[PDB]
Amino acid sequence: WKVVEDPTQLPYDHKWEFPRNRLSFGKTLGAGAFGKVVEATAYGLIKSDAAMTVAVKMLKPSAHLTEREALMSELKVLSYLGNHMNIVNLLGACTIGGPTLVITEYCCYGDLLNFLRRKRDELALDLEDLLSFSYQVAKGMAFLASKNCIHRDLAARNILLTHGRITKICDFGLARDIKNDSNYVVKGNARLPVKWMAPESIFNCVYTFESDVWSYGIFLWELFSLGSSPYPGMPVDSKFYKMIKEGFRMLSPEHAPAEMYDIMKTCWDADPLKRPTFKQIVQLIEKQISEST
Ligand SMILES: C[C@@H](Nc1cncc(-c2cnc3ccccn23)c1)c1ccc(N2CCCC2)nc1
Repeated sequence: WKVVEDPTQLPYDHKWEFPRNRLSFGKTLGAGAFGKVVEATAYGLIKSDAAMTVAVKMLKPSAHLTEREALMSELKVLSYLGNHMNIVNLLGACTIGGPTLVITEYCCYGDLLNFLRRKRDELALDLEDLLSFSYQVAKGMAFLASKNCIHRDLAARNILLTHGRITKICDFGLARDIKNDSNYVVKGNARLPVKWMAPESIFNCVYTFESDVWSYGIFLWELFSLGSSPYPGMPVDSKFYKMIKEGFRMLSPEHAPAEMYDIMKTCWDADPLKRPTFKQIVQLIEKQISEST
């Protein structure tokens, strides 16, 4: 991510310092080449001494100094952002006594992408459920933009679903295998989620709040498609780069309401400045949520 007008400039509040000995590691939730997320049990974290379930992000012994300092920066940013209902909230850290361990909220229903594909043909997902995730993810992204922060990888895979059908925006990062995930394309220097990126991001590497809105539009698409891959069954080749720059967008999903598709259209505008802000999107989804009463 970015902290636009530095992650190392951010300070570390030692109020998050939690001891390694009060964590009990369990089922590995996510795993990448240098890091992974583990579902651990933190004895005495919120209450005085009451056990709770957390997701501890950590690295494998194969991660070196840049990868380790990337994790300390991840931690500093989360500490800064603080709390929001619709983000995977930082619960504490272990920085002293060993390697970096970033202890965060655990979302029991895993990611939204796999949840949607499971729900695609334990409770049925209706239109009100999908509209809720639109509003919730929009609110969380509006809060990220509010704290002058930019995700750079907003997708249904990087959105988790917890109890009470609450979507929380997260980032696996080093904790996901970009090698085998075919949604990440090689670009001669690194692997990027091309299908979810804006033109300035693809052709200029300009990662601004505005580009995070095109990515949000791509999320709206897979959300309303109940899991479908953006530009499905399609290879991410040079032929792909032409029609996108031309102005070719995705067709409306079989379940997407009319107002929602208009939102994907303005998000998918060629001009990054003529795109809705995350705060304005909240008001539009609020409108459609009241219209349904
Ligand atoms: C530190 C990191 N922890 C994390 C990352 N990804 C997913 C989970 C996770 C929680 N529960 C489950 C269950 C199943 C699978 C995964 N998980 C936890 C993190 C990284 C960025 C982050 N944010 C918040 C502002 C934008 C990015 N929040 C948190």
